[PDB]
Amino acid sequence: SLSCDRNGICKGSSGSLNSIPSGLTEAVKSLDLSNNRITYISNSDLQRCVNLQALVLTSNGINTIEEDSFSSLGSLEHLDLSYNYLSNLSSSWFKPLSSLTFLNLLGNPYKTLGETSLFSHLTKLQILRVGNMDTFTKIQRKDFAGLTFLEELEIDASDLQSYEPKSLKSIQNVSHLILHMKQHILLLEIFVDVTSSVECLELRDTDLDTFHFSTNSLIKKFTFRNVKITDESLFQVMKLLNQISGLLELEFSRNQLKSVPDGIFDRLTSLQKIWLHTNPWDCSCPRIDYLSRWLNKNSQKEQGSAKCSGSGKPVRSIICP
Ligand SMILES: *[C@@H]1O[C@H](CO)[C@@H](O)[C@H](O)[C@H]1NC(C)=O
Repeated sequence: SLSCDRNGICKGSSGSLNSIPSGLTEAVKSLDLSNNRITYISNSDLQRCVNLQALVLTSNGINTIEEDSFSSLGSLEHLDLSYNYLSNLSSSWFKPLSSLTFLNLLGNPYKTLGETSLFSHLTKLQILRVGNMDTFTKIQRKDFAGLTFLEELEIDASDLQSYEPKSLKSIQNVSHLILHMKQHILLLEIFVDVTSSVECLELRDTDLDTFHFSTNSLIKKFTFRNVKITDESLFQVMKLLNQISGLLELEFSRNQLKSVPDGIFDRLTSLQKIWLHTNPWDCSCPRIDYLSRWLNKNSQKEQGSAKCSGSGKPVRSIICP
């Protein structure tokens, strides 16, 4: 069914709706129909909701949205179409939504964002999430056109195969950029386009085997999550990090790290904080000597407490002769 409170906040509580409820009026201020069985949105469904501020359609089976389905939604600020079955995106959907501050299109099976810029006029957008884990393979220069200031941009480009240079270059500022990408071949391509516009960069799922590194970066924090790394690739990645003059925070937690090359952190003189926890550190002595000693010398940098595999003792508590 669909229950609305006195304030116009409506929710599709039970998962049984086969389509958007009929008869919605100008009184509806929020519509959350997540986890239902909607598969199609027609032009008339939301035609009277001129005061709708949030539309959440997460996890439905939507595969078709008629061209002008959102025409009357000029008051819309939050739109979530995440995890549906949209194989292609239409710029006409976003044309009437200039007030948007949050847009989530994550989890839909589209290969690219389309042949037409989708966000050219979303001048108030703060959070944008696009991509998917298995089908998204290309990023084009026309994507993101129009976007100048963003608080958070999340791109799941797990299967990214192509990246048109300067695609991300047009955005003047992005506070937090999260990039999911399995391969590293396009990493430096993307890096040069965002080094001067991103404050916090987060790289997820990347296989860094065989990665090699050979300006005025403004990145202040770099986070790695679920990346595949080794002493050799960590050294190459550090060559890149060593070049970021103002790098203040480095998050290396959750990357299945077992060790680090001796002296790996010696050139990060401007670093203020480092995260090394949630990693199965091999605290056998010869191997862990550098890291244990480094944590004690730079006693104020570690955030959280890195622990040893097996014993679970703090890495900094290990002393090798
Ligand atoms: C998406 O649009 C492209 C270009 O028209 C088309 O080739 C593709 O089949 C569409 N995806 C599907 C199957 O919905």
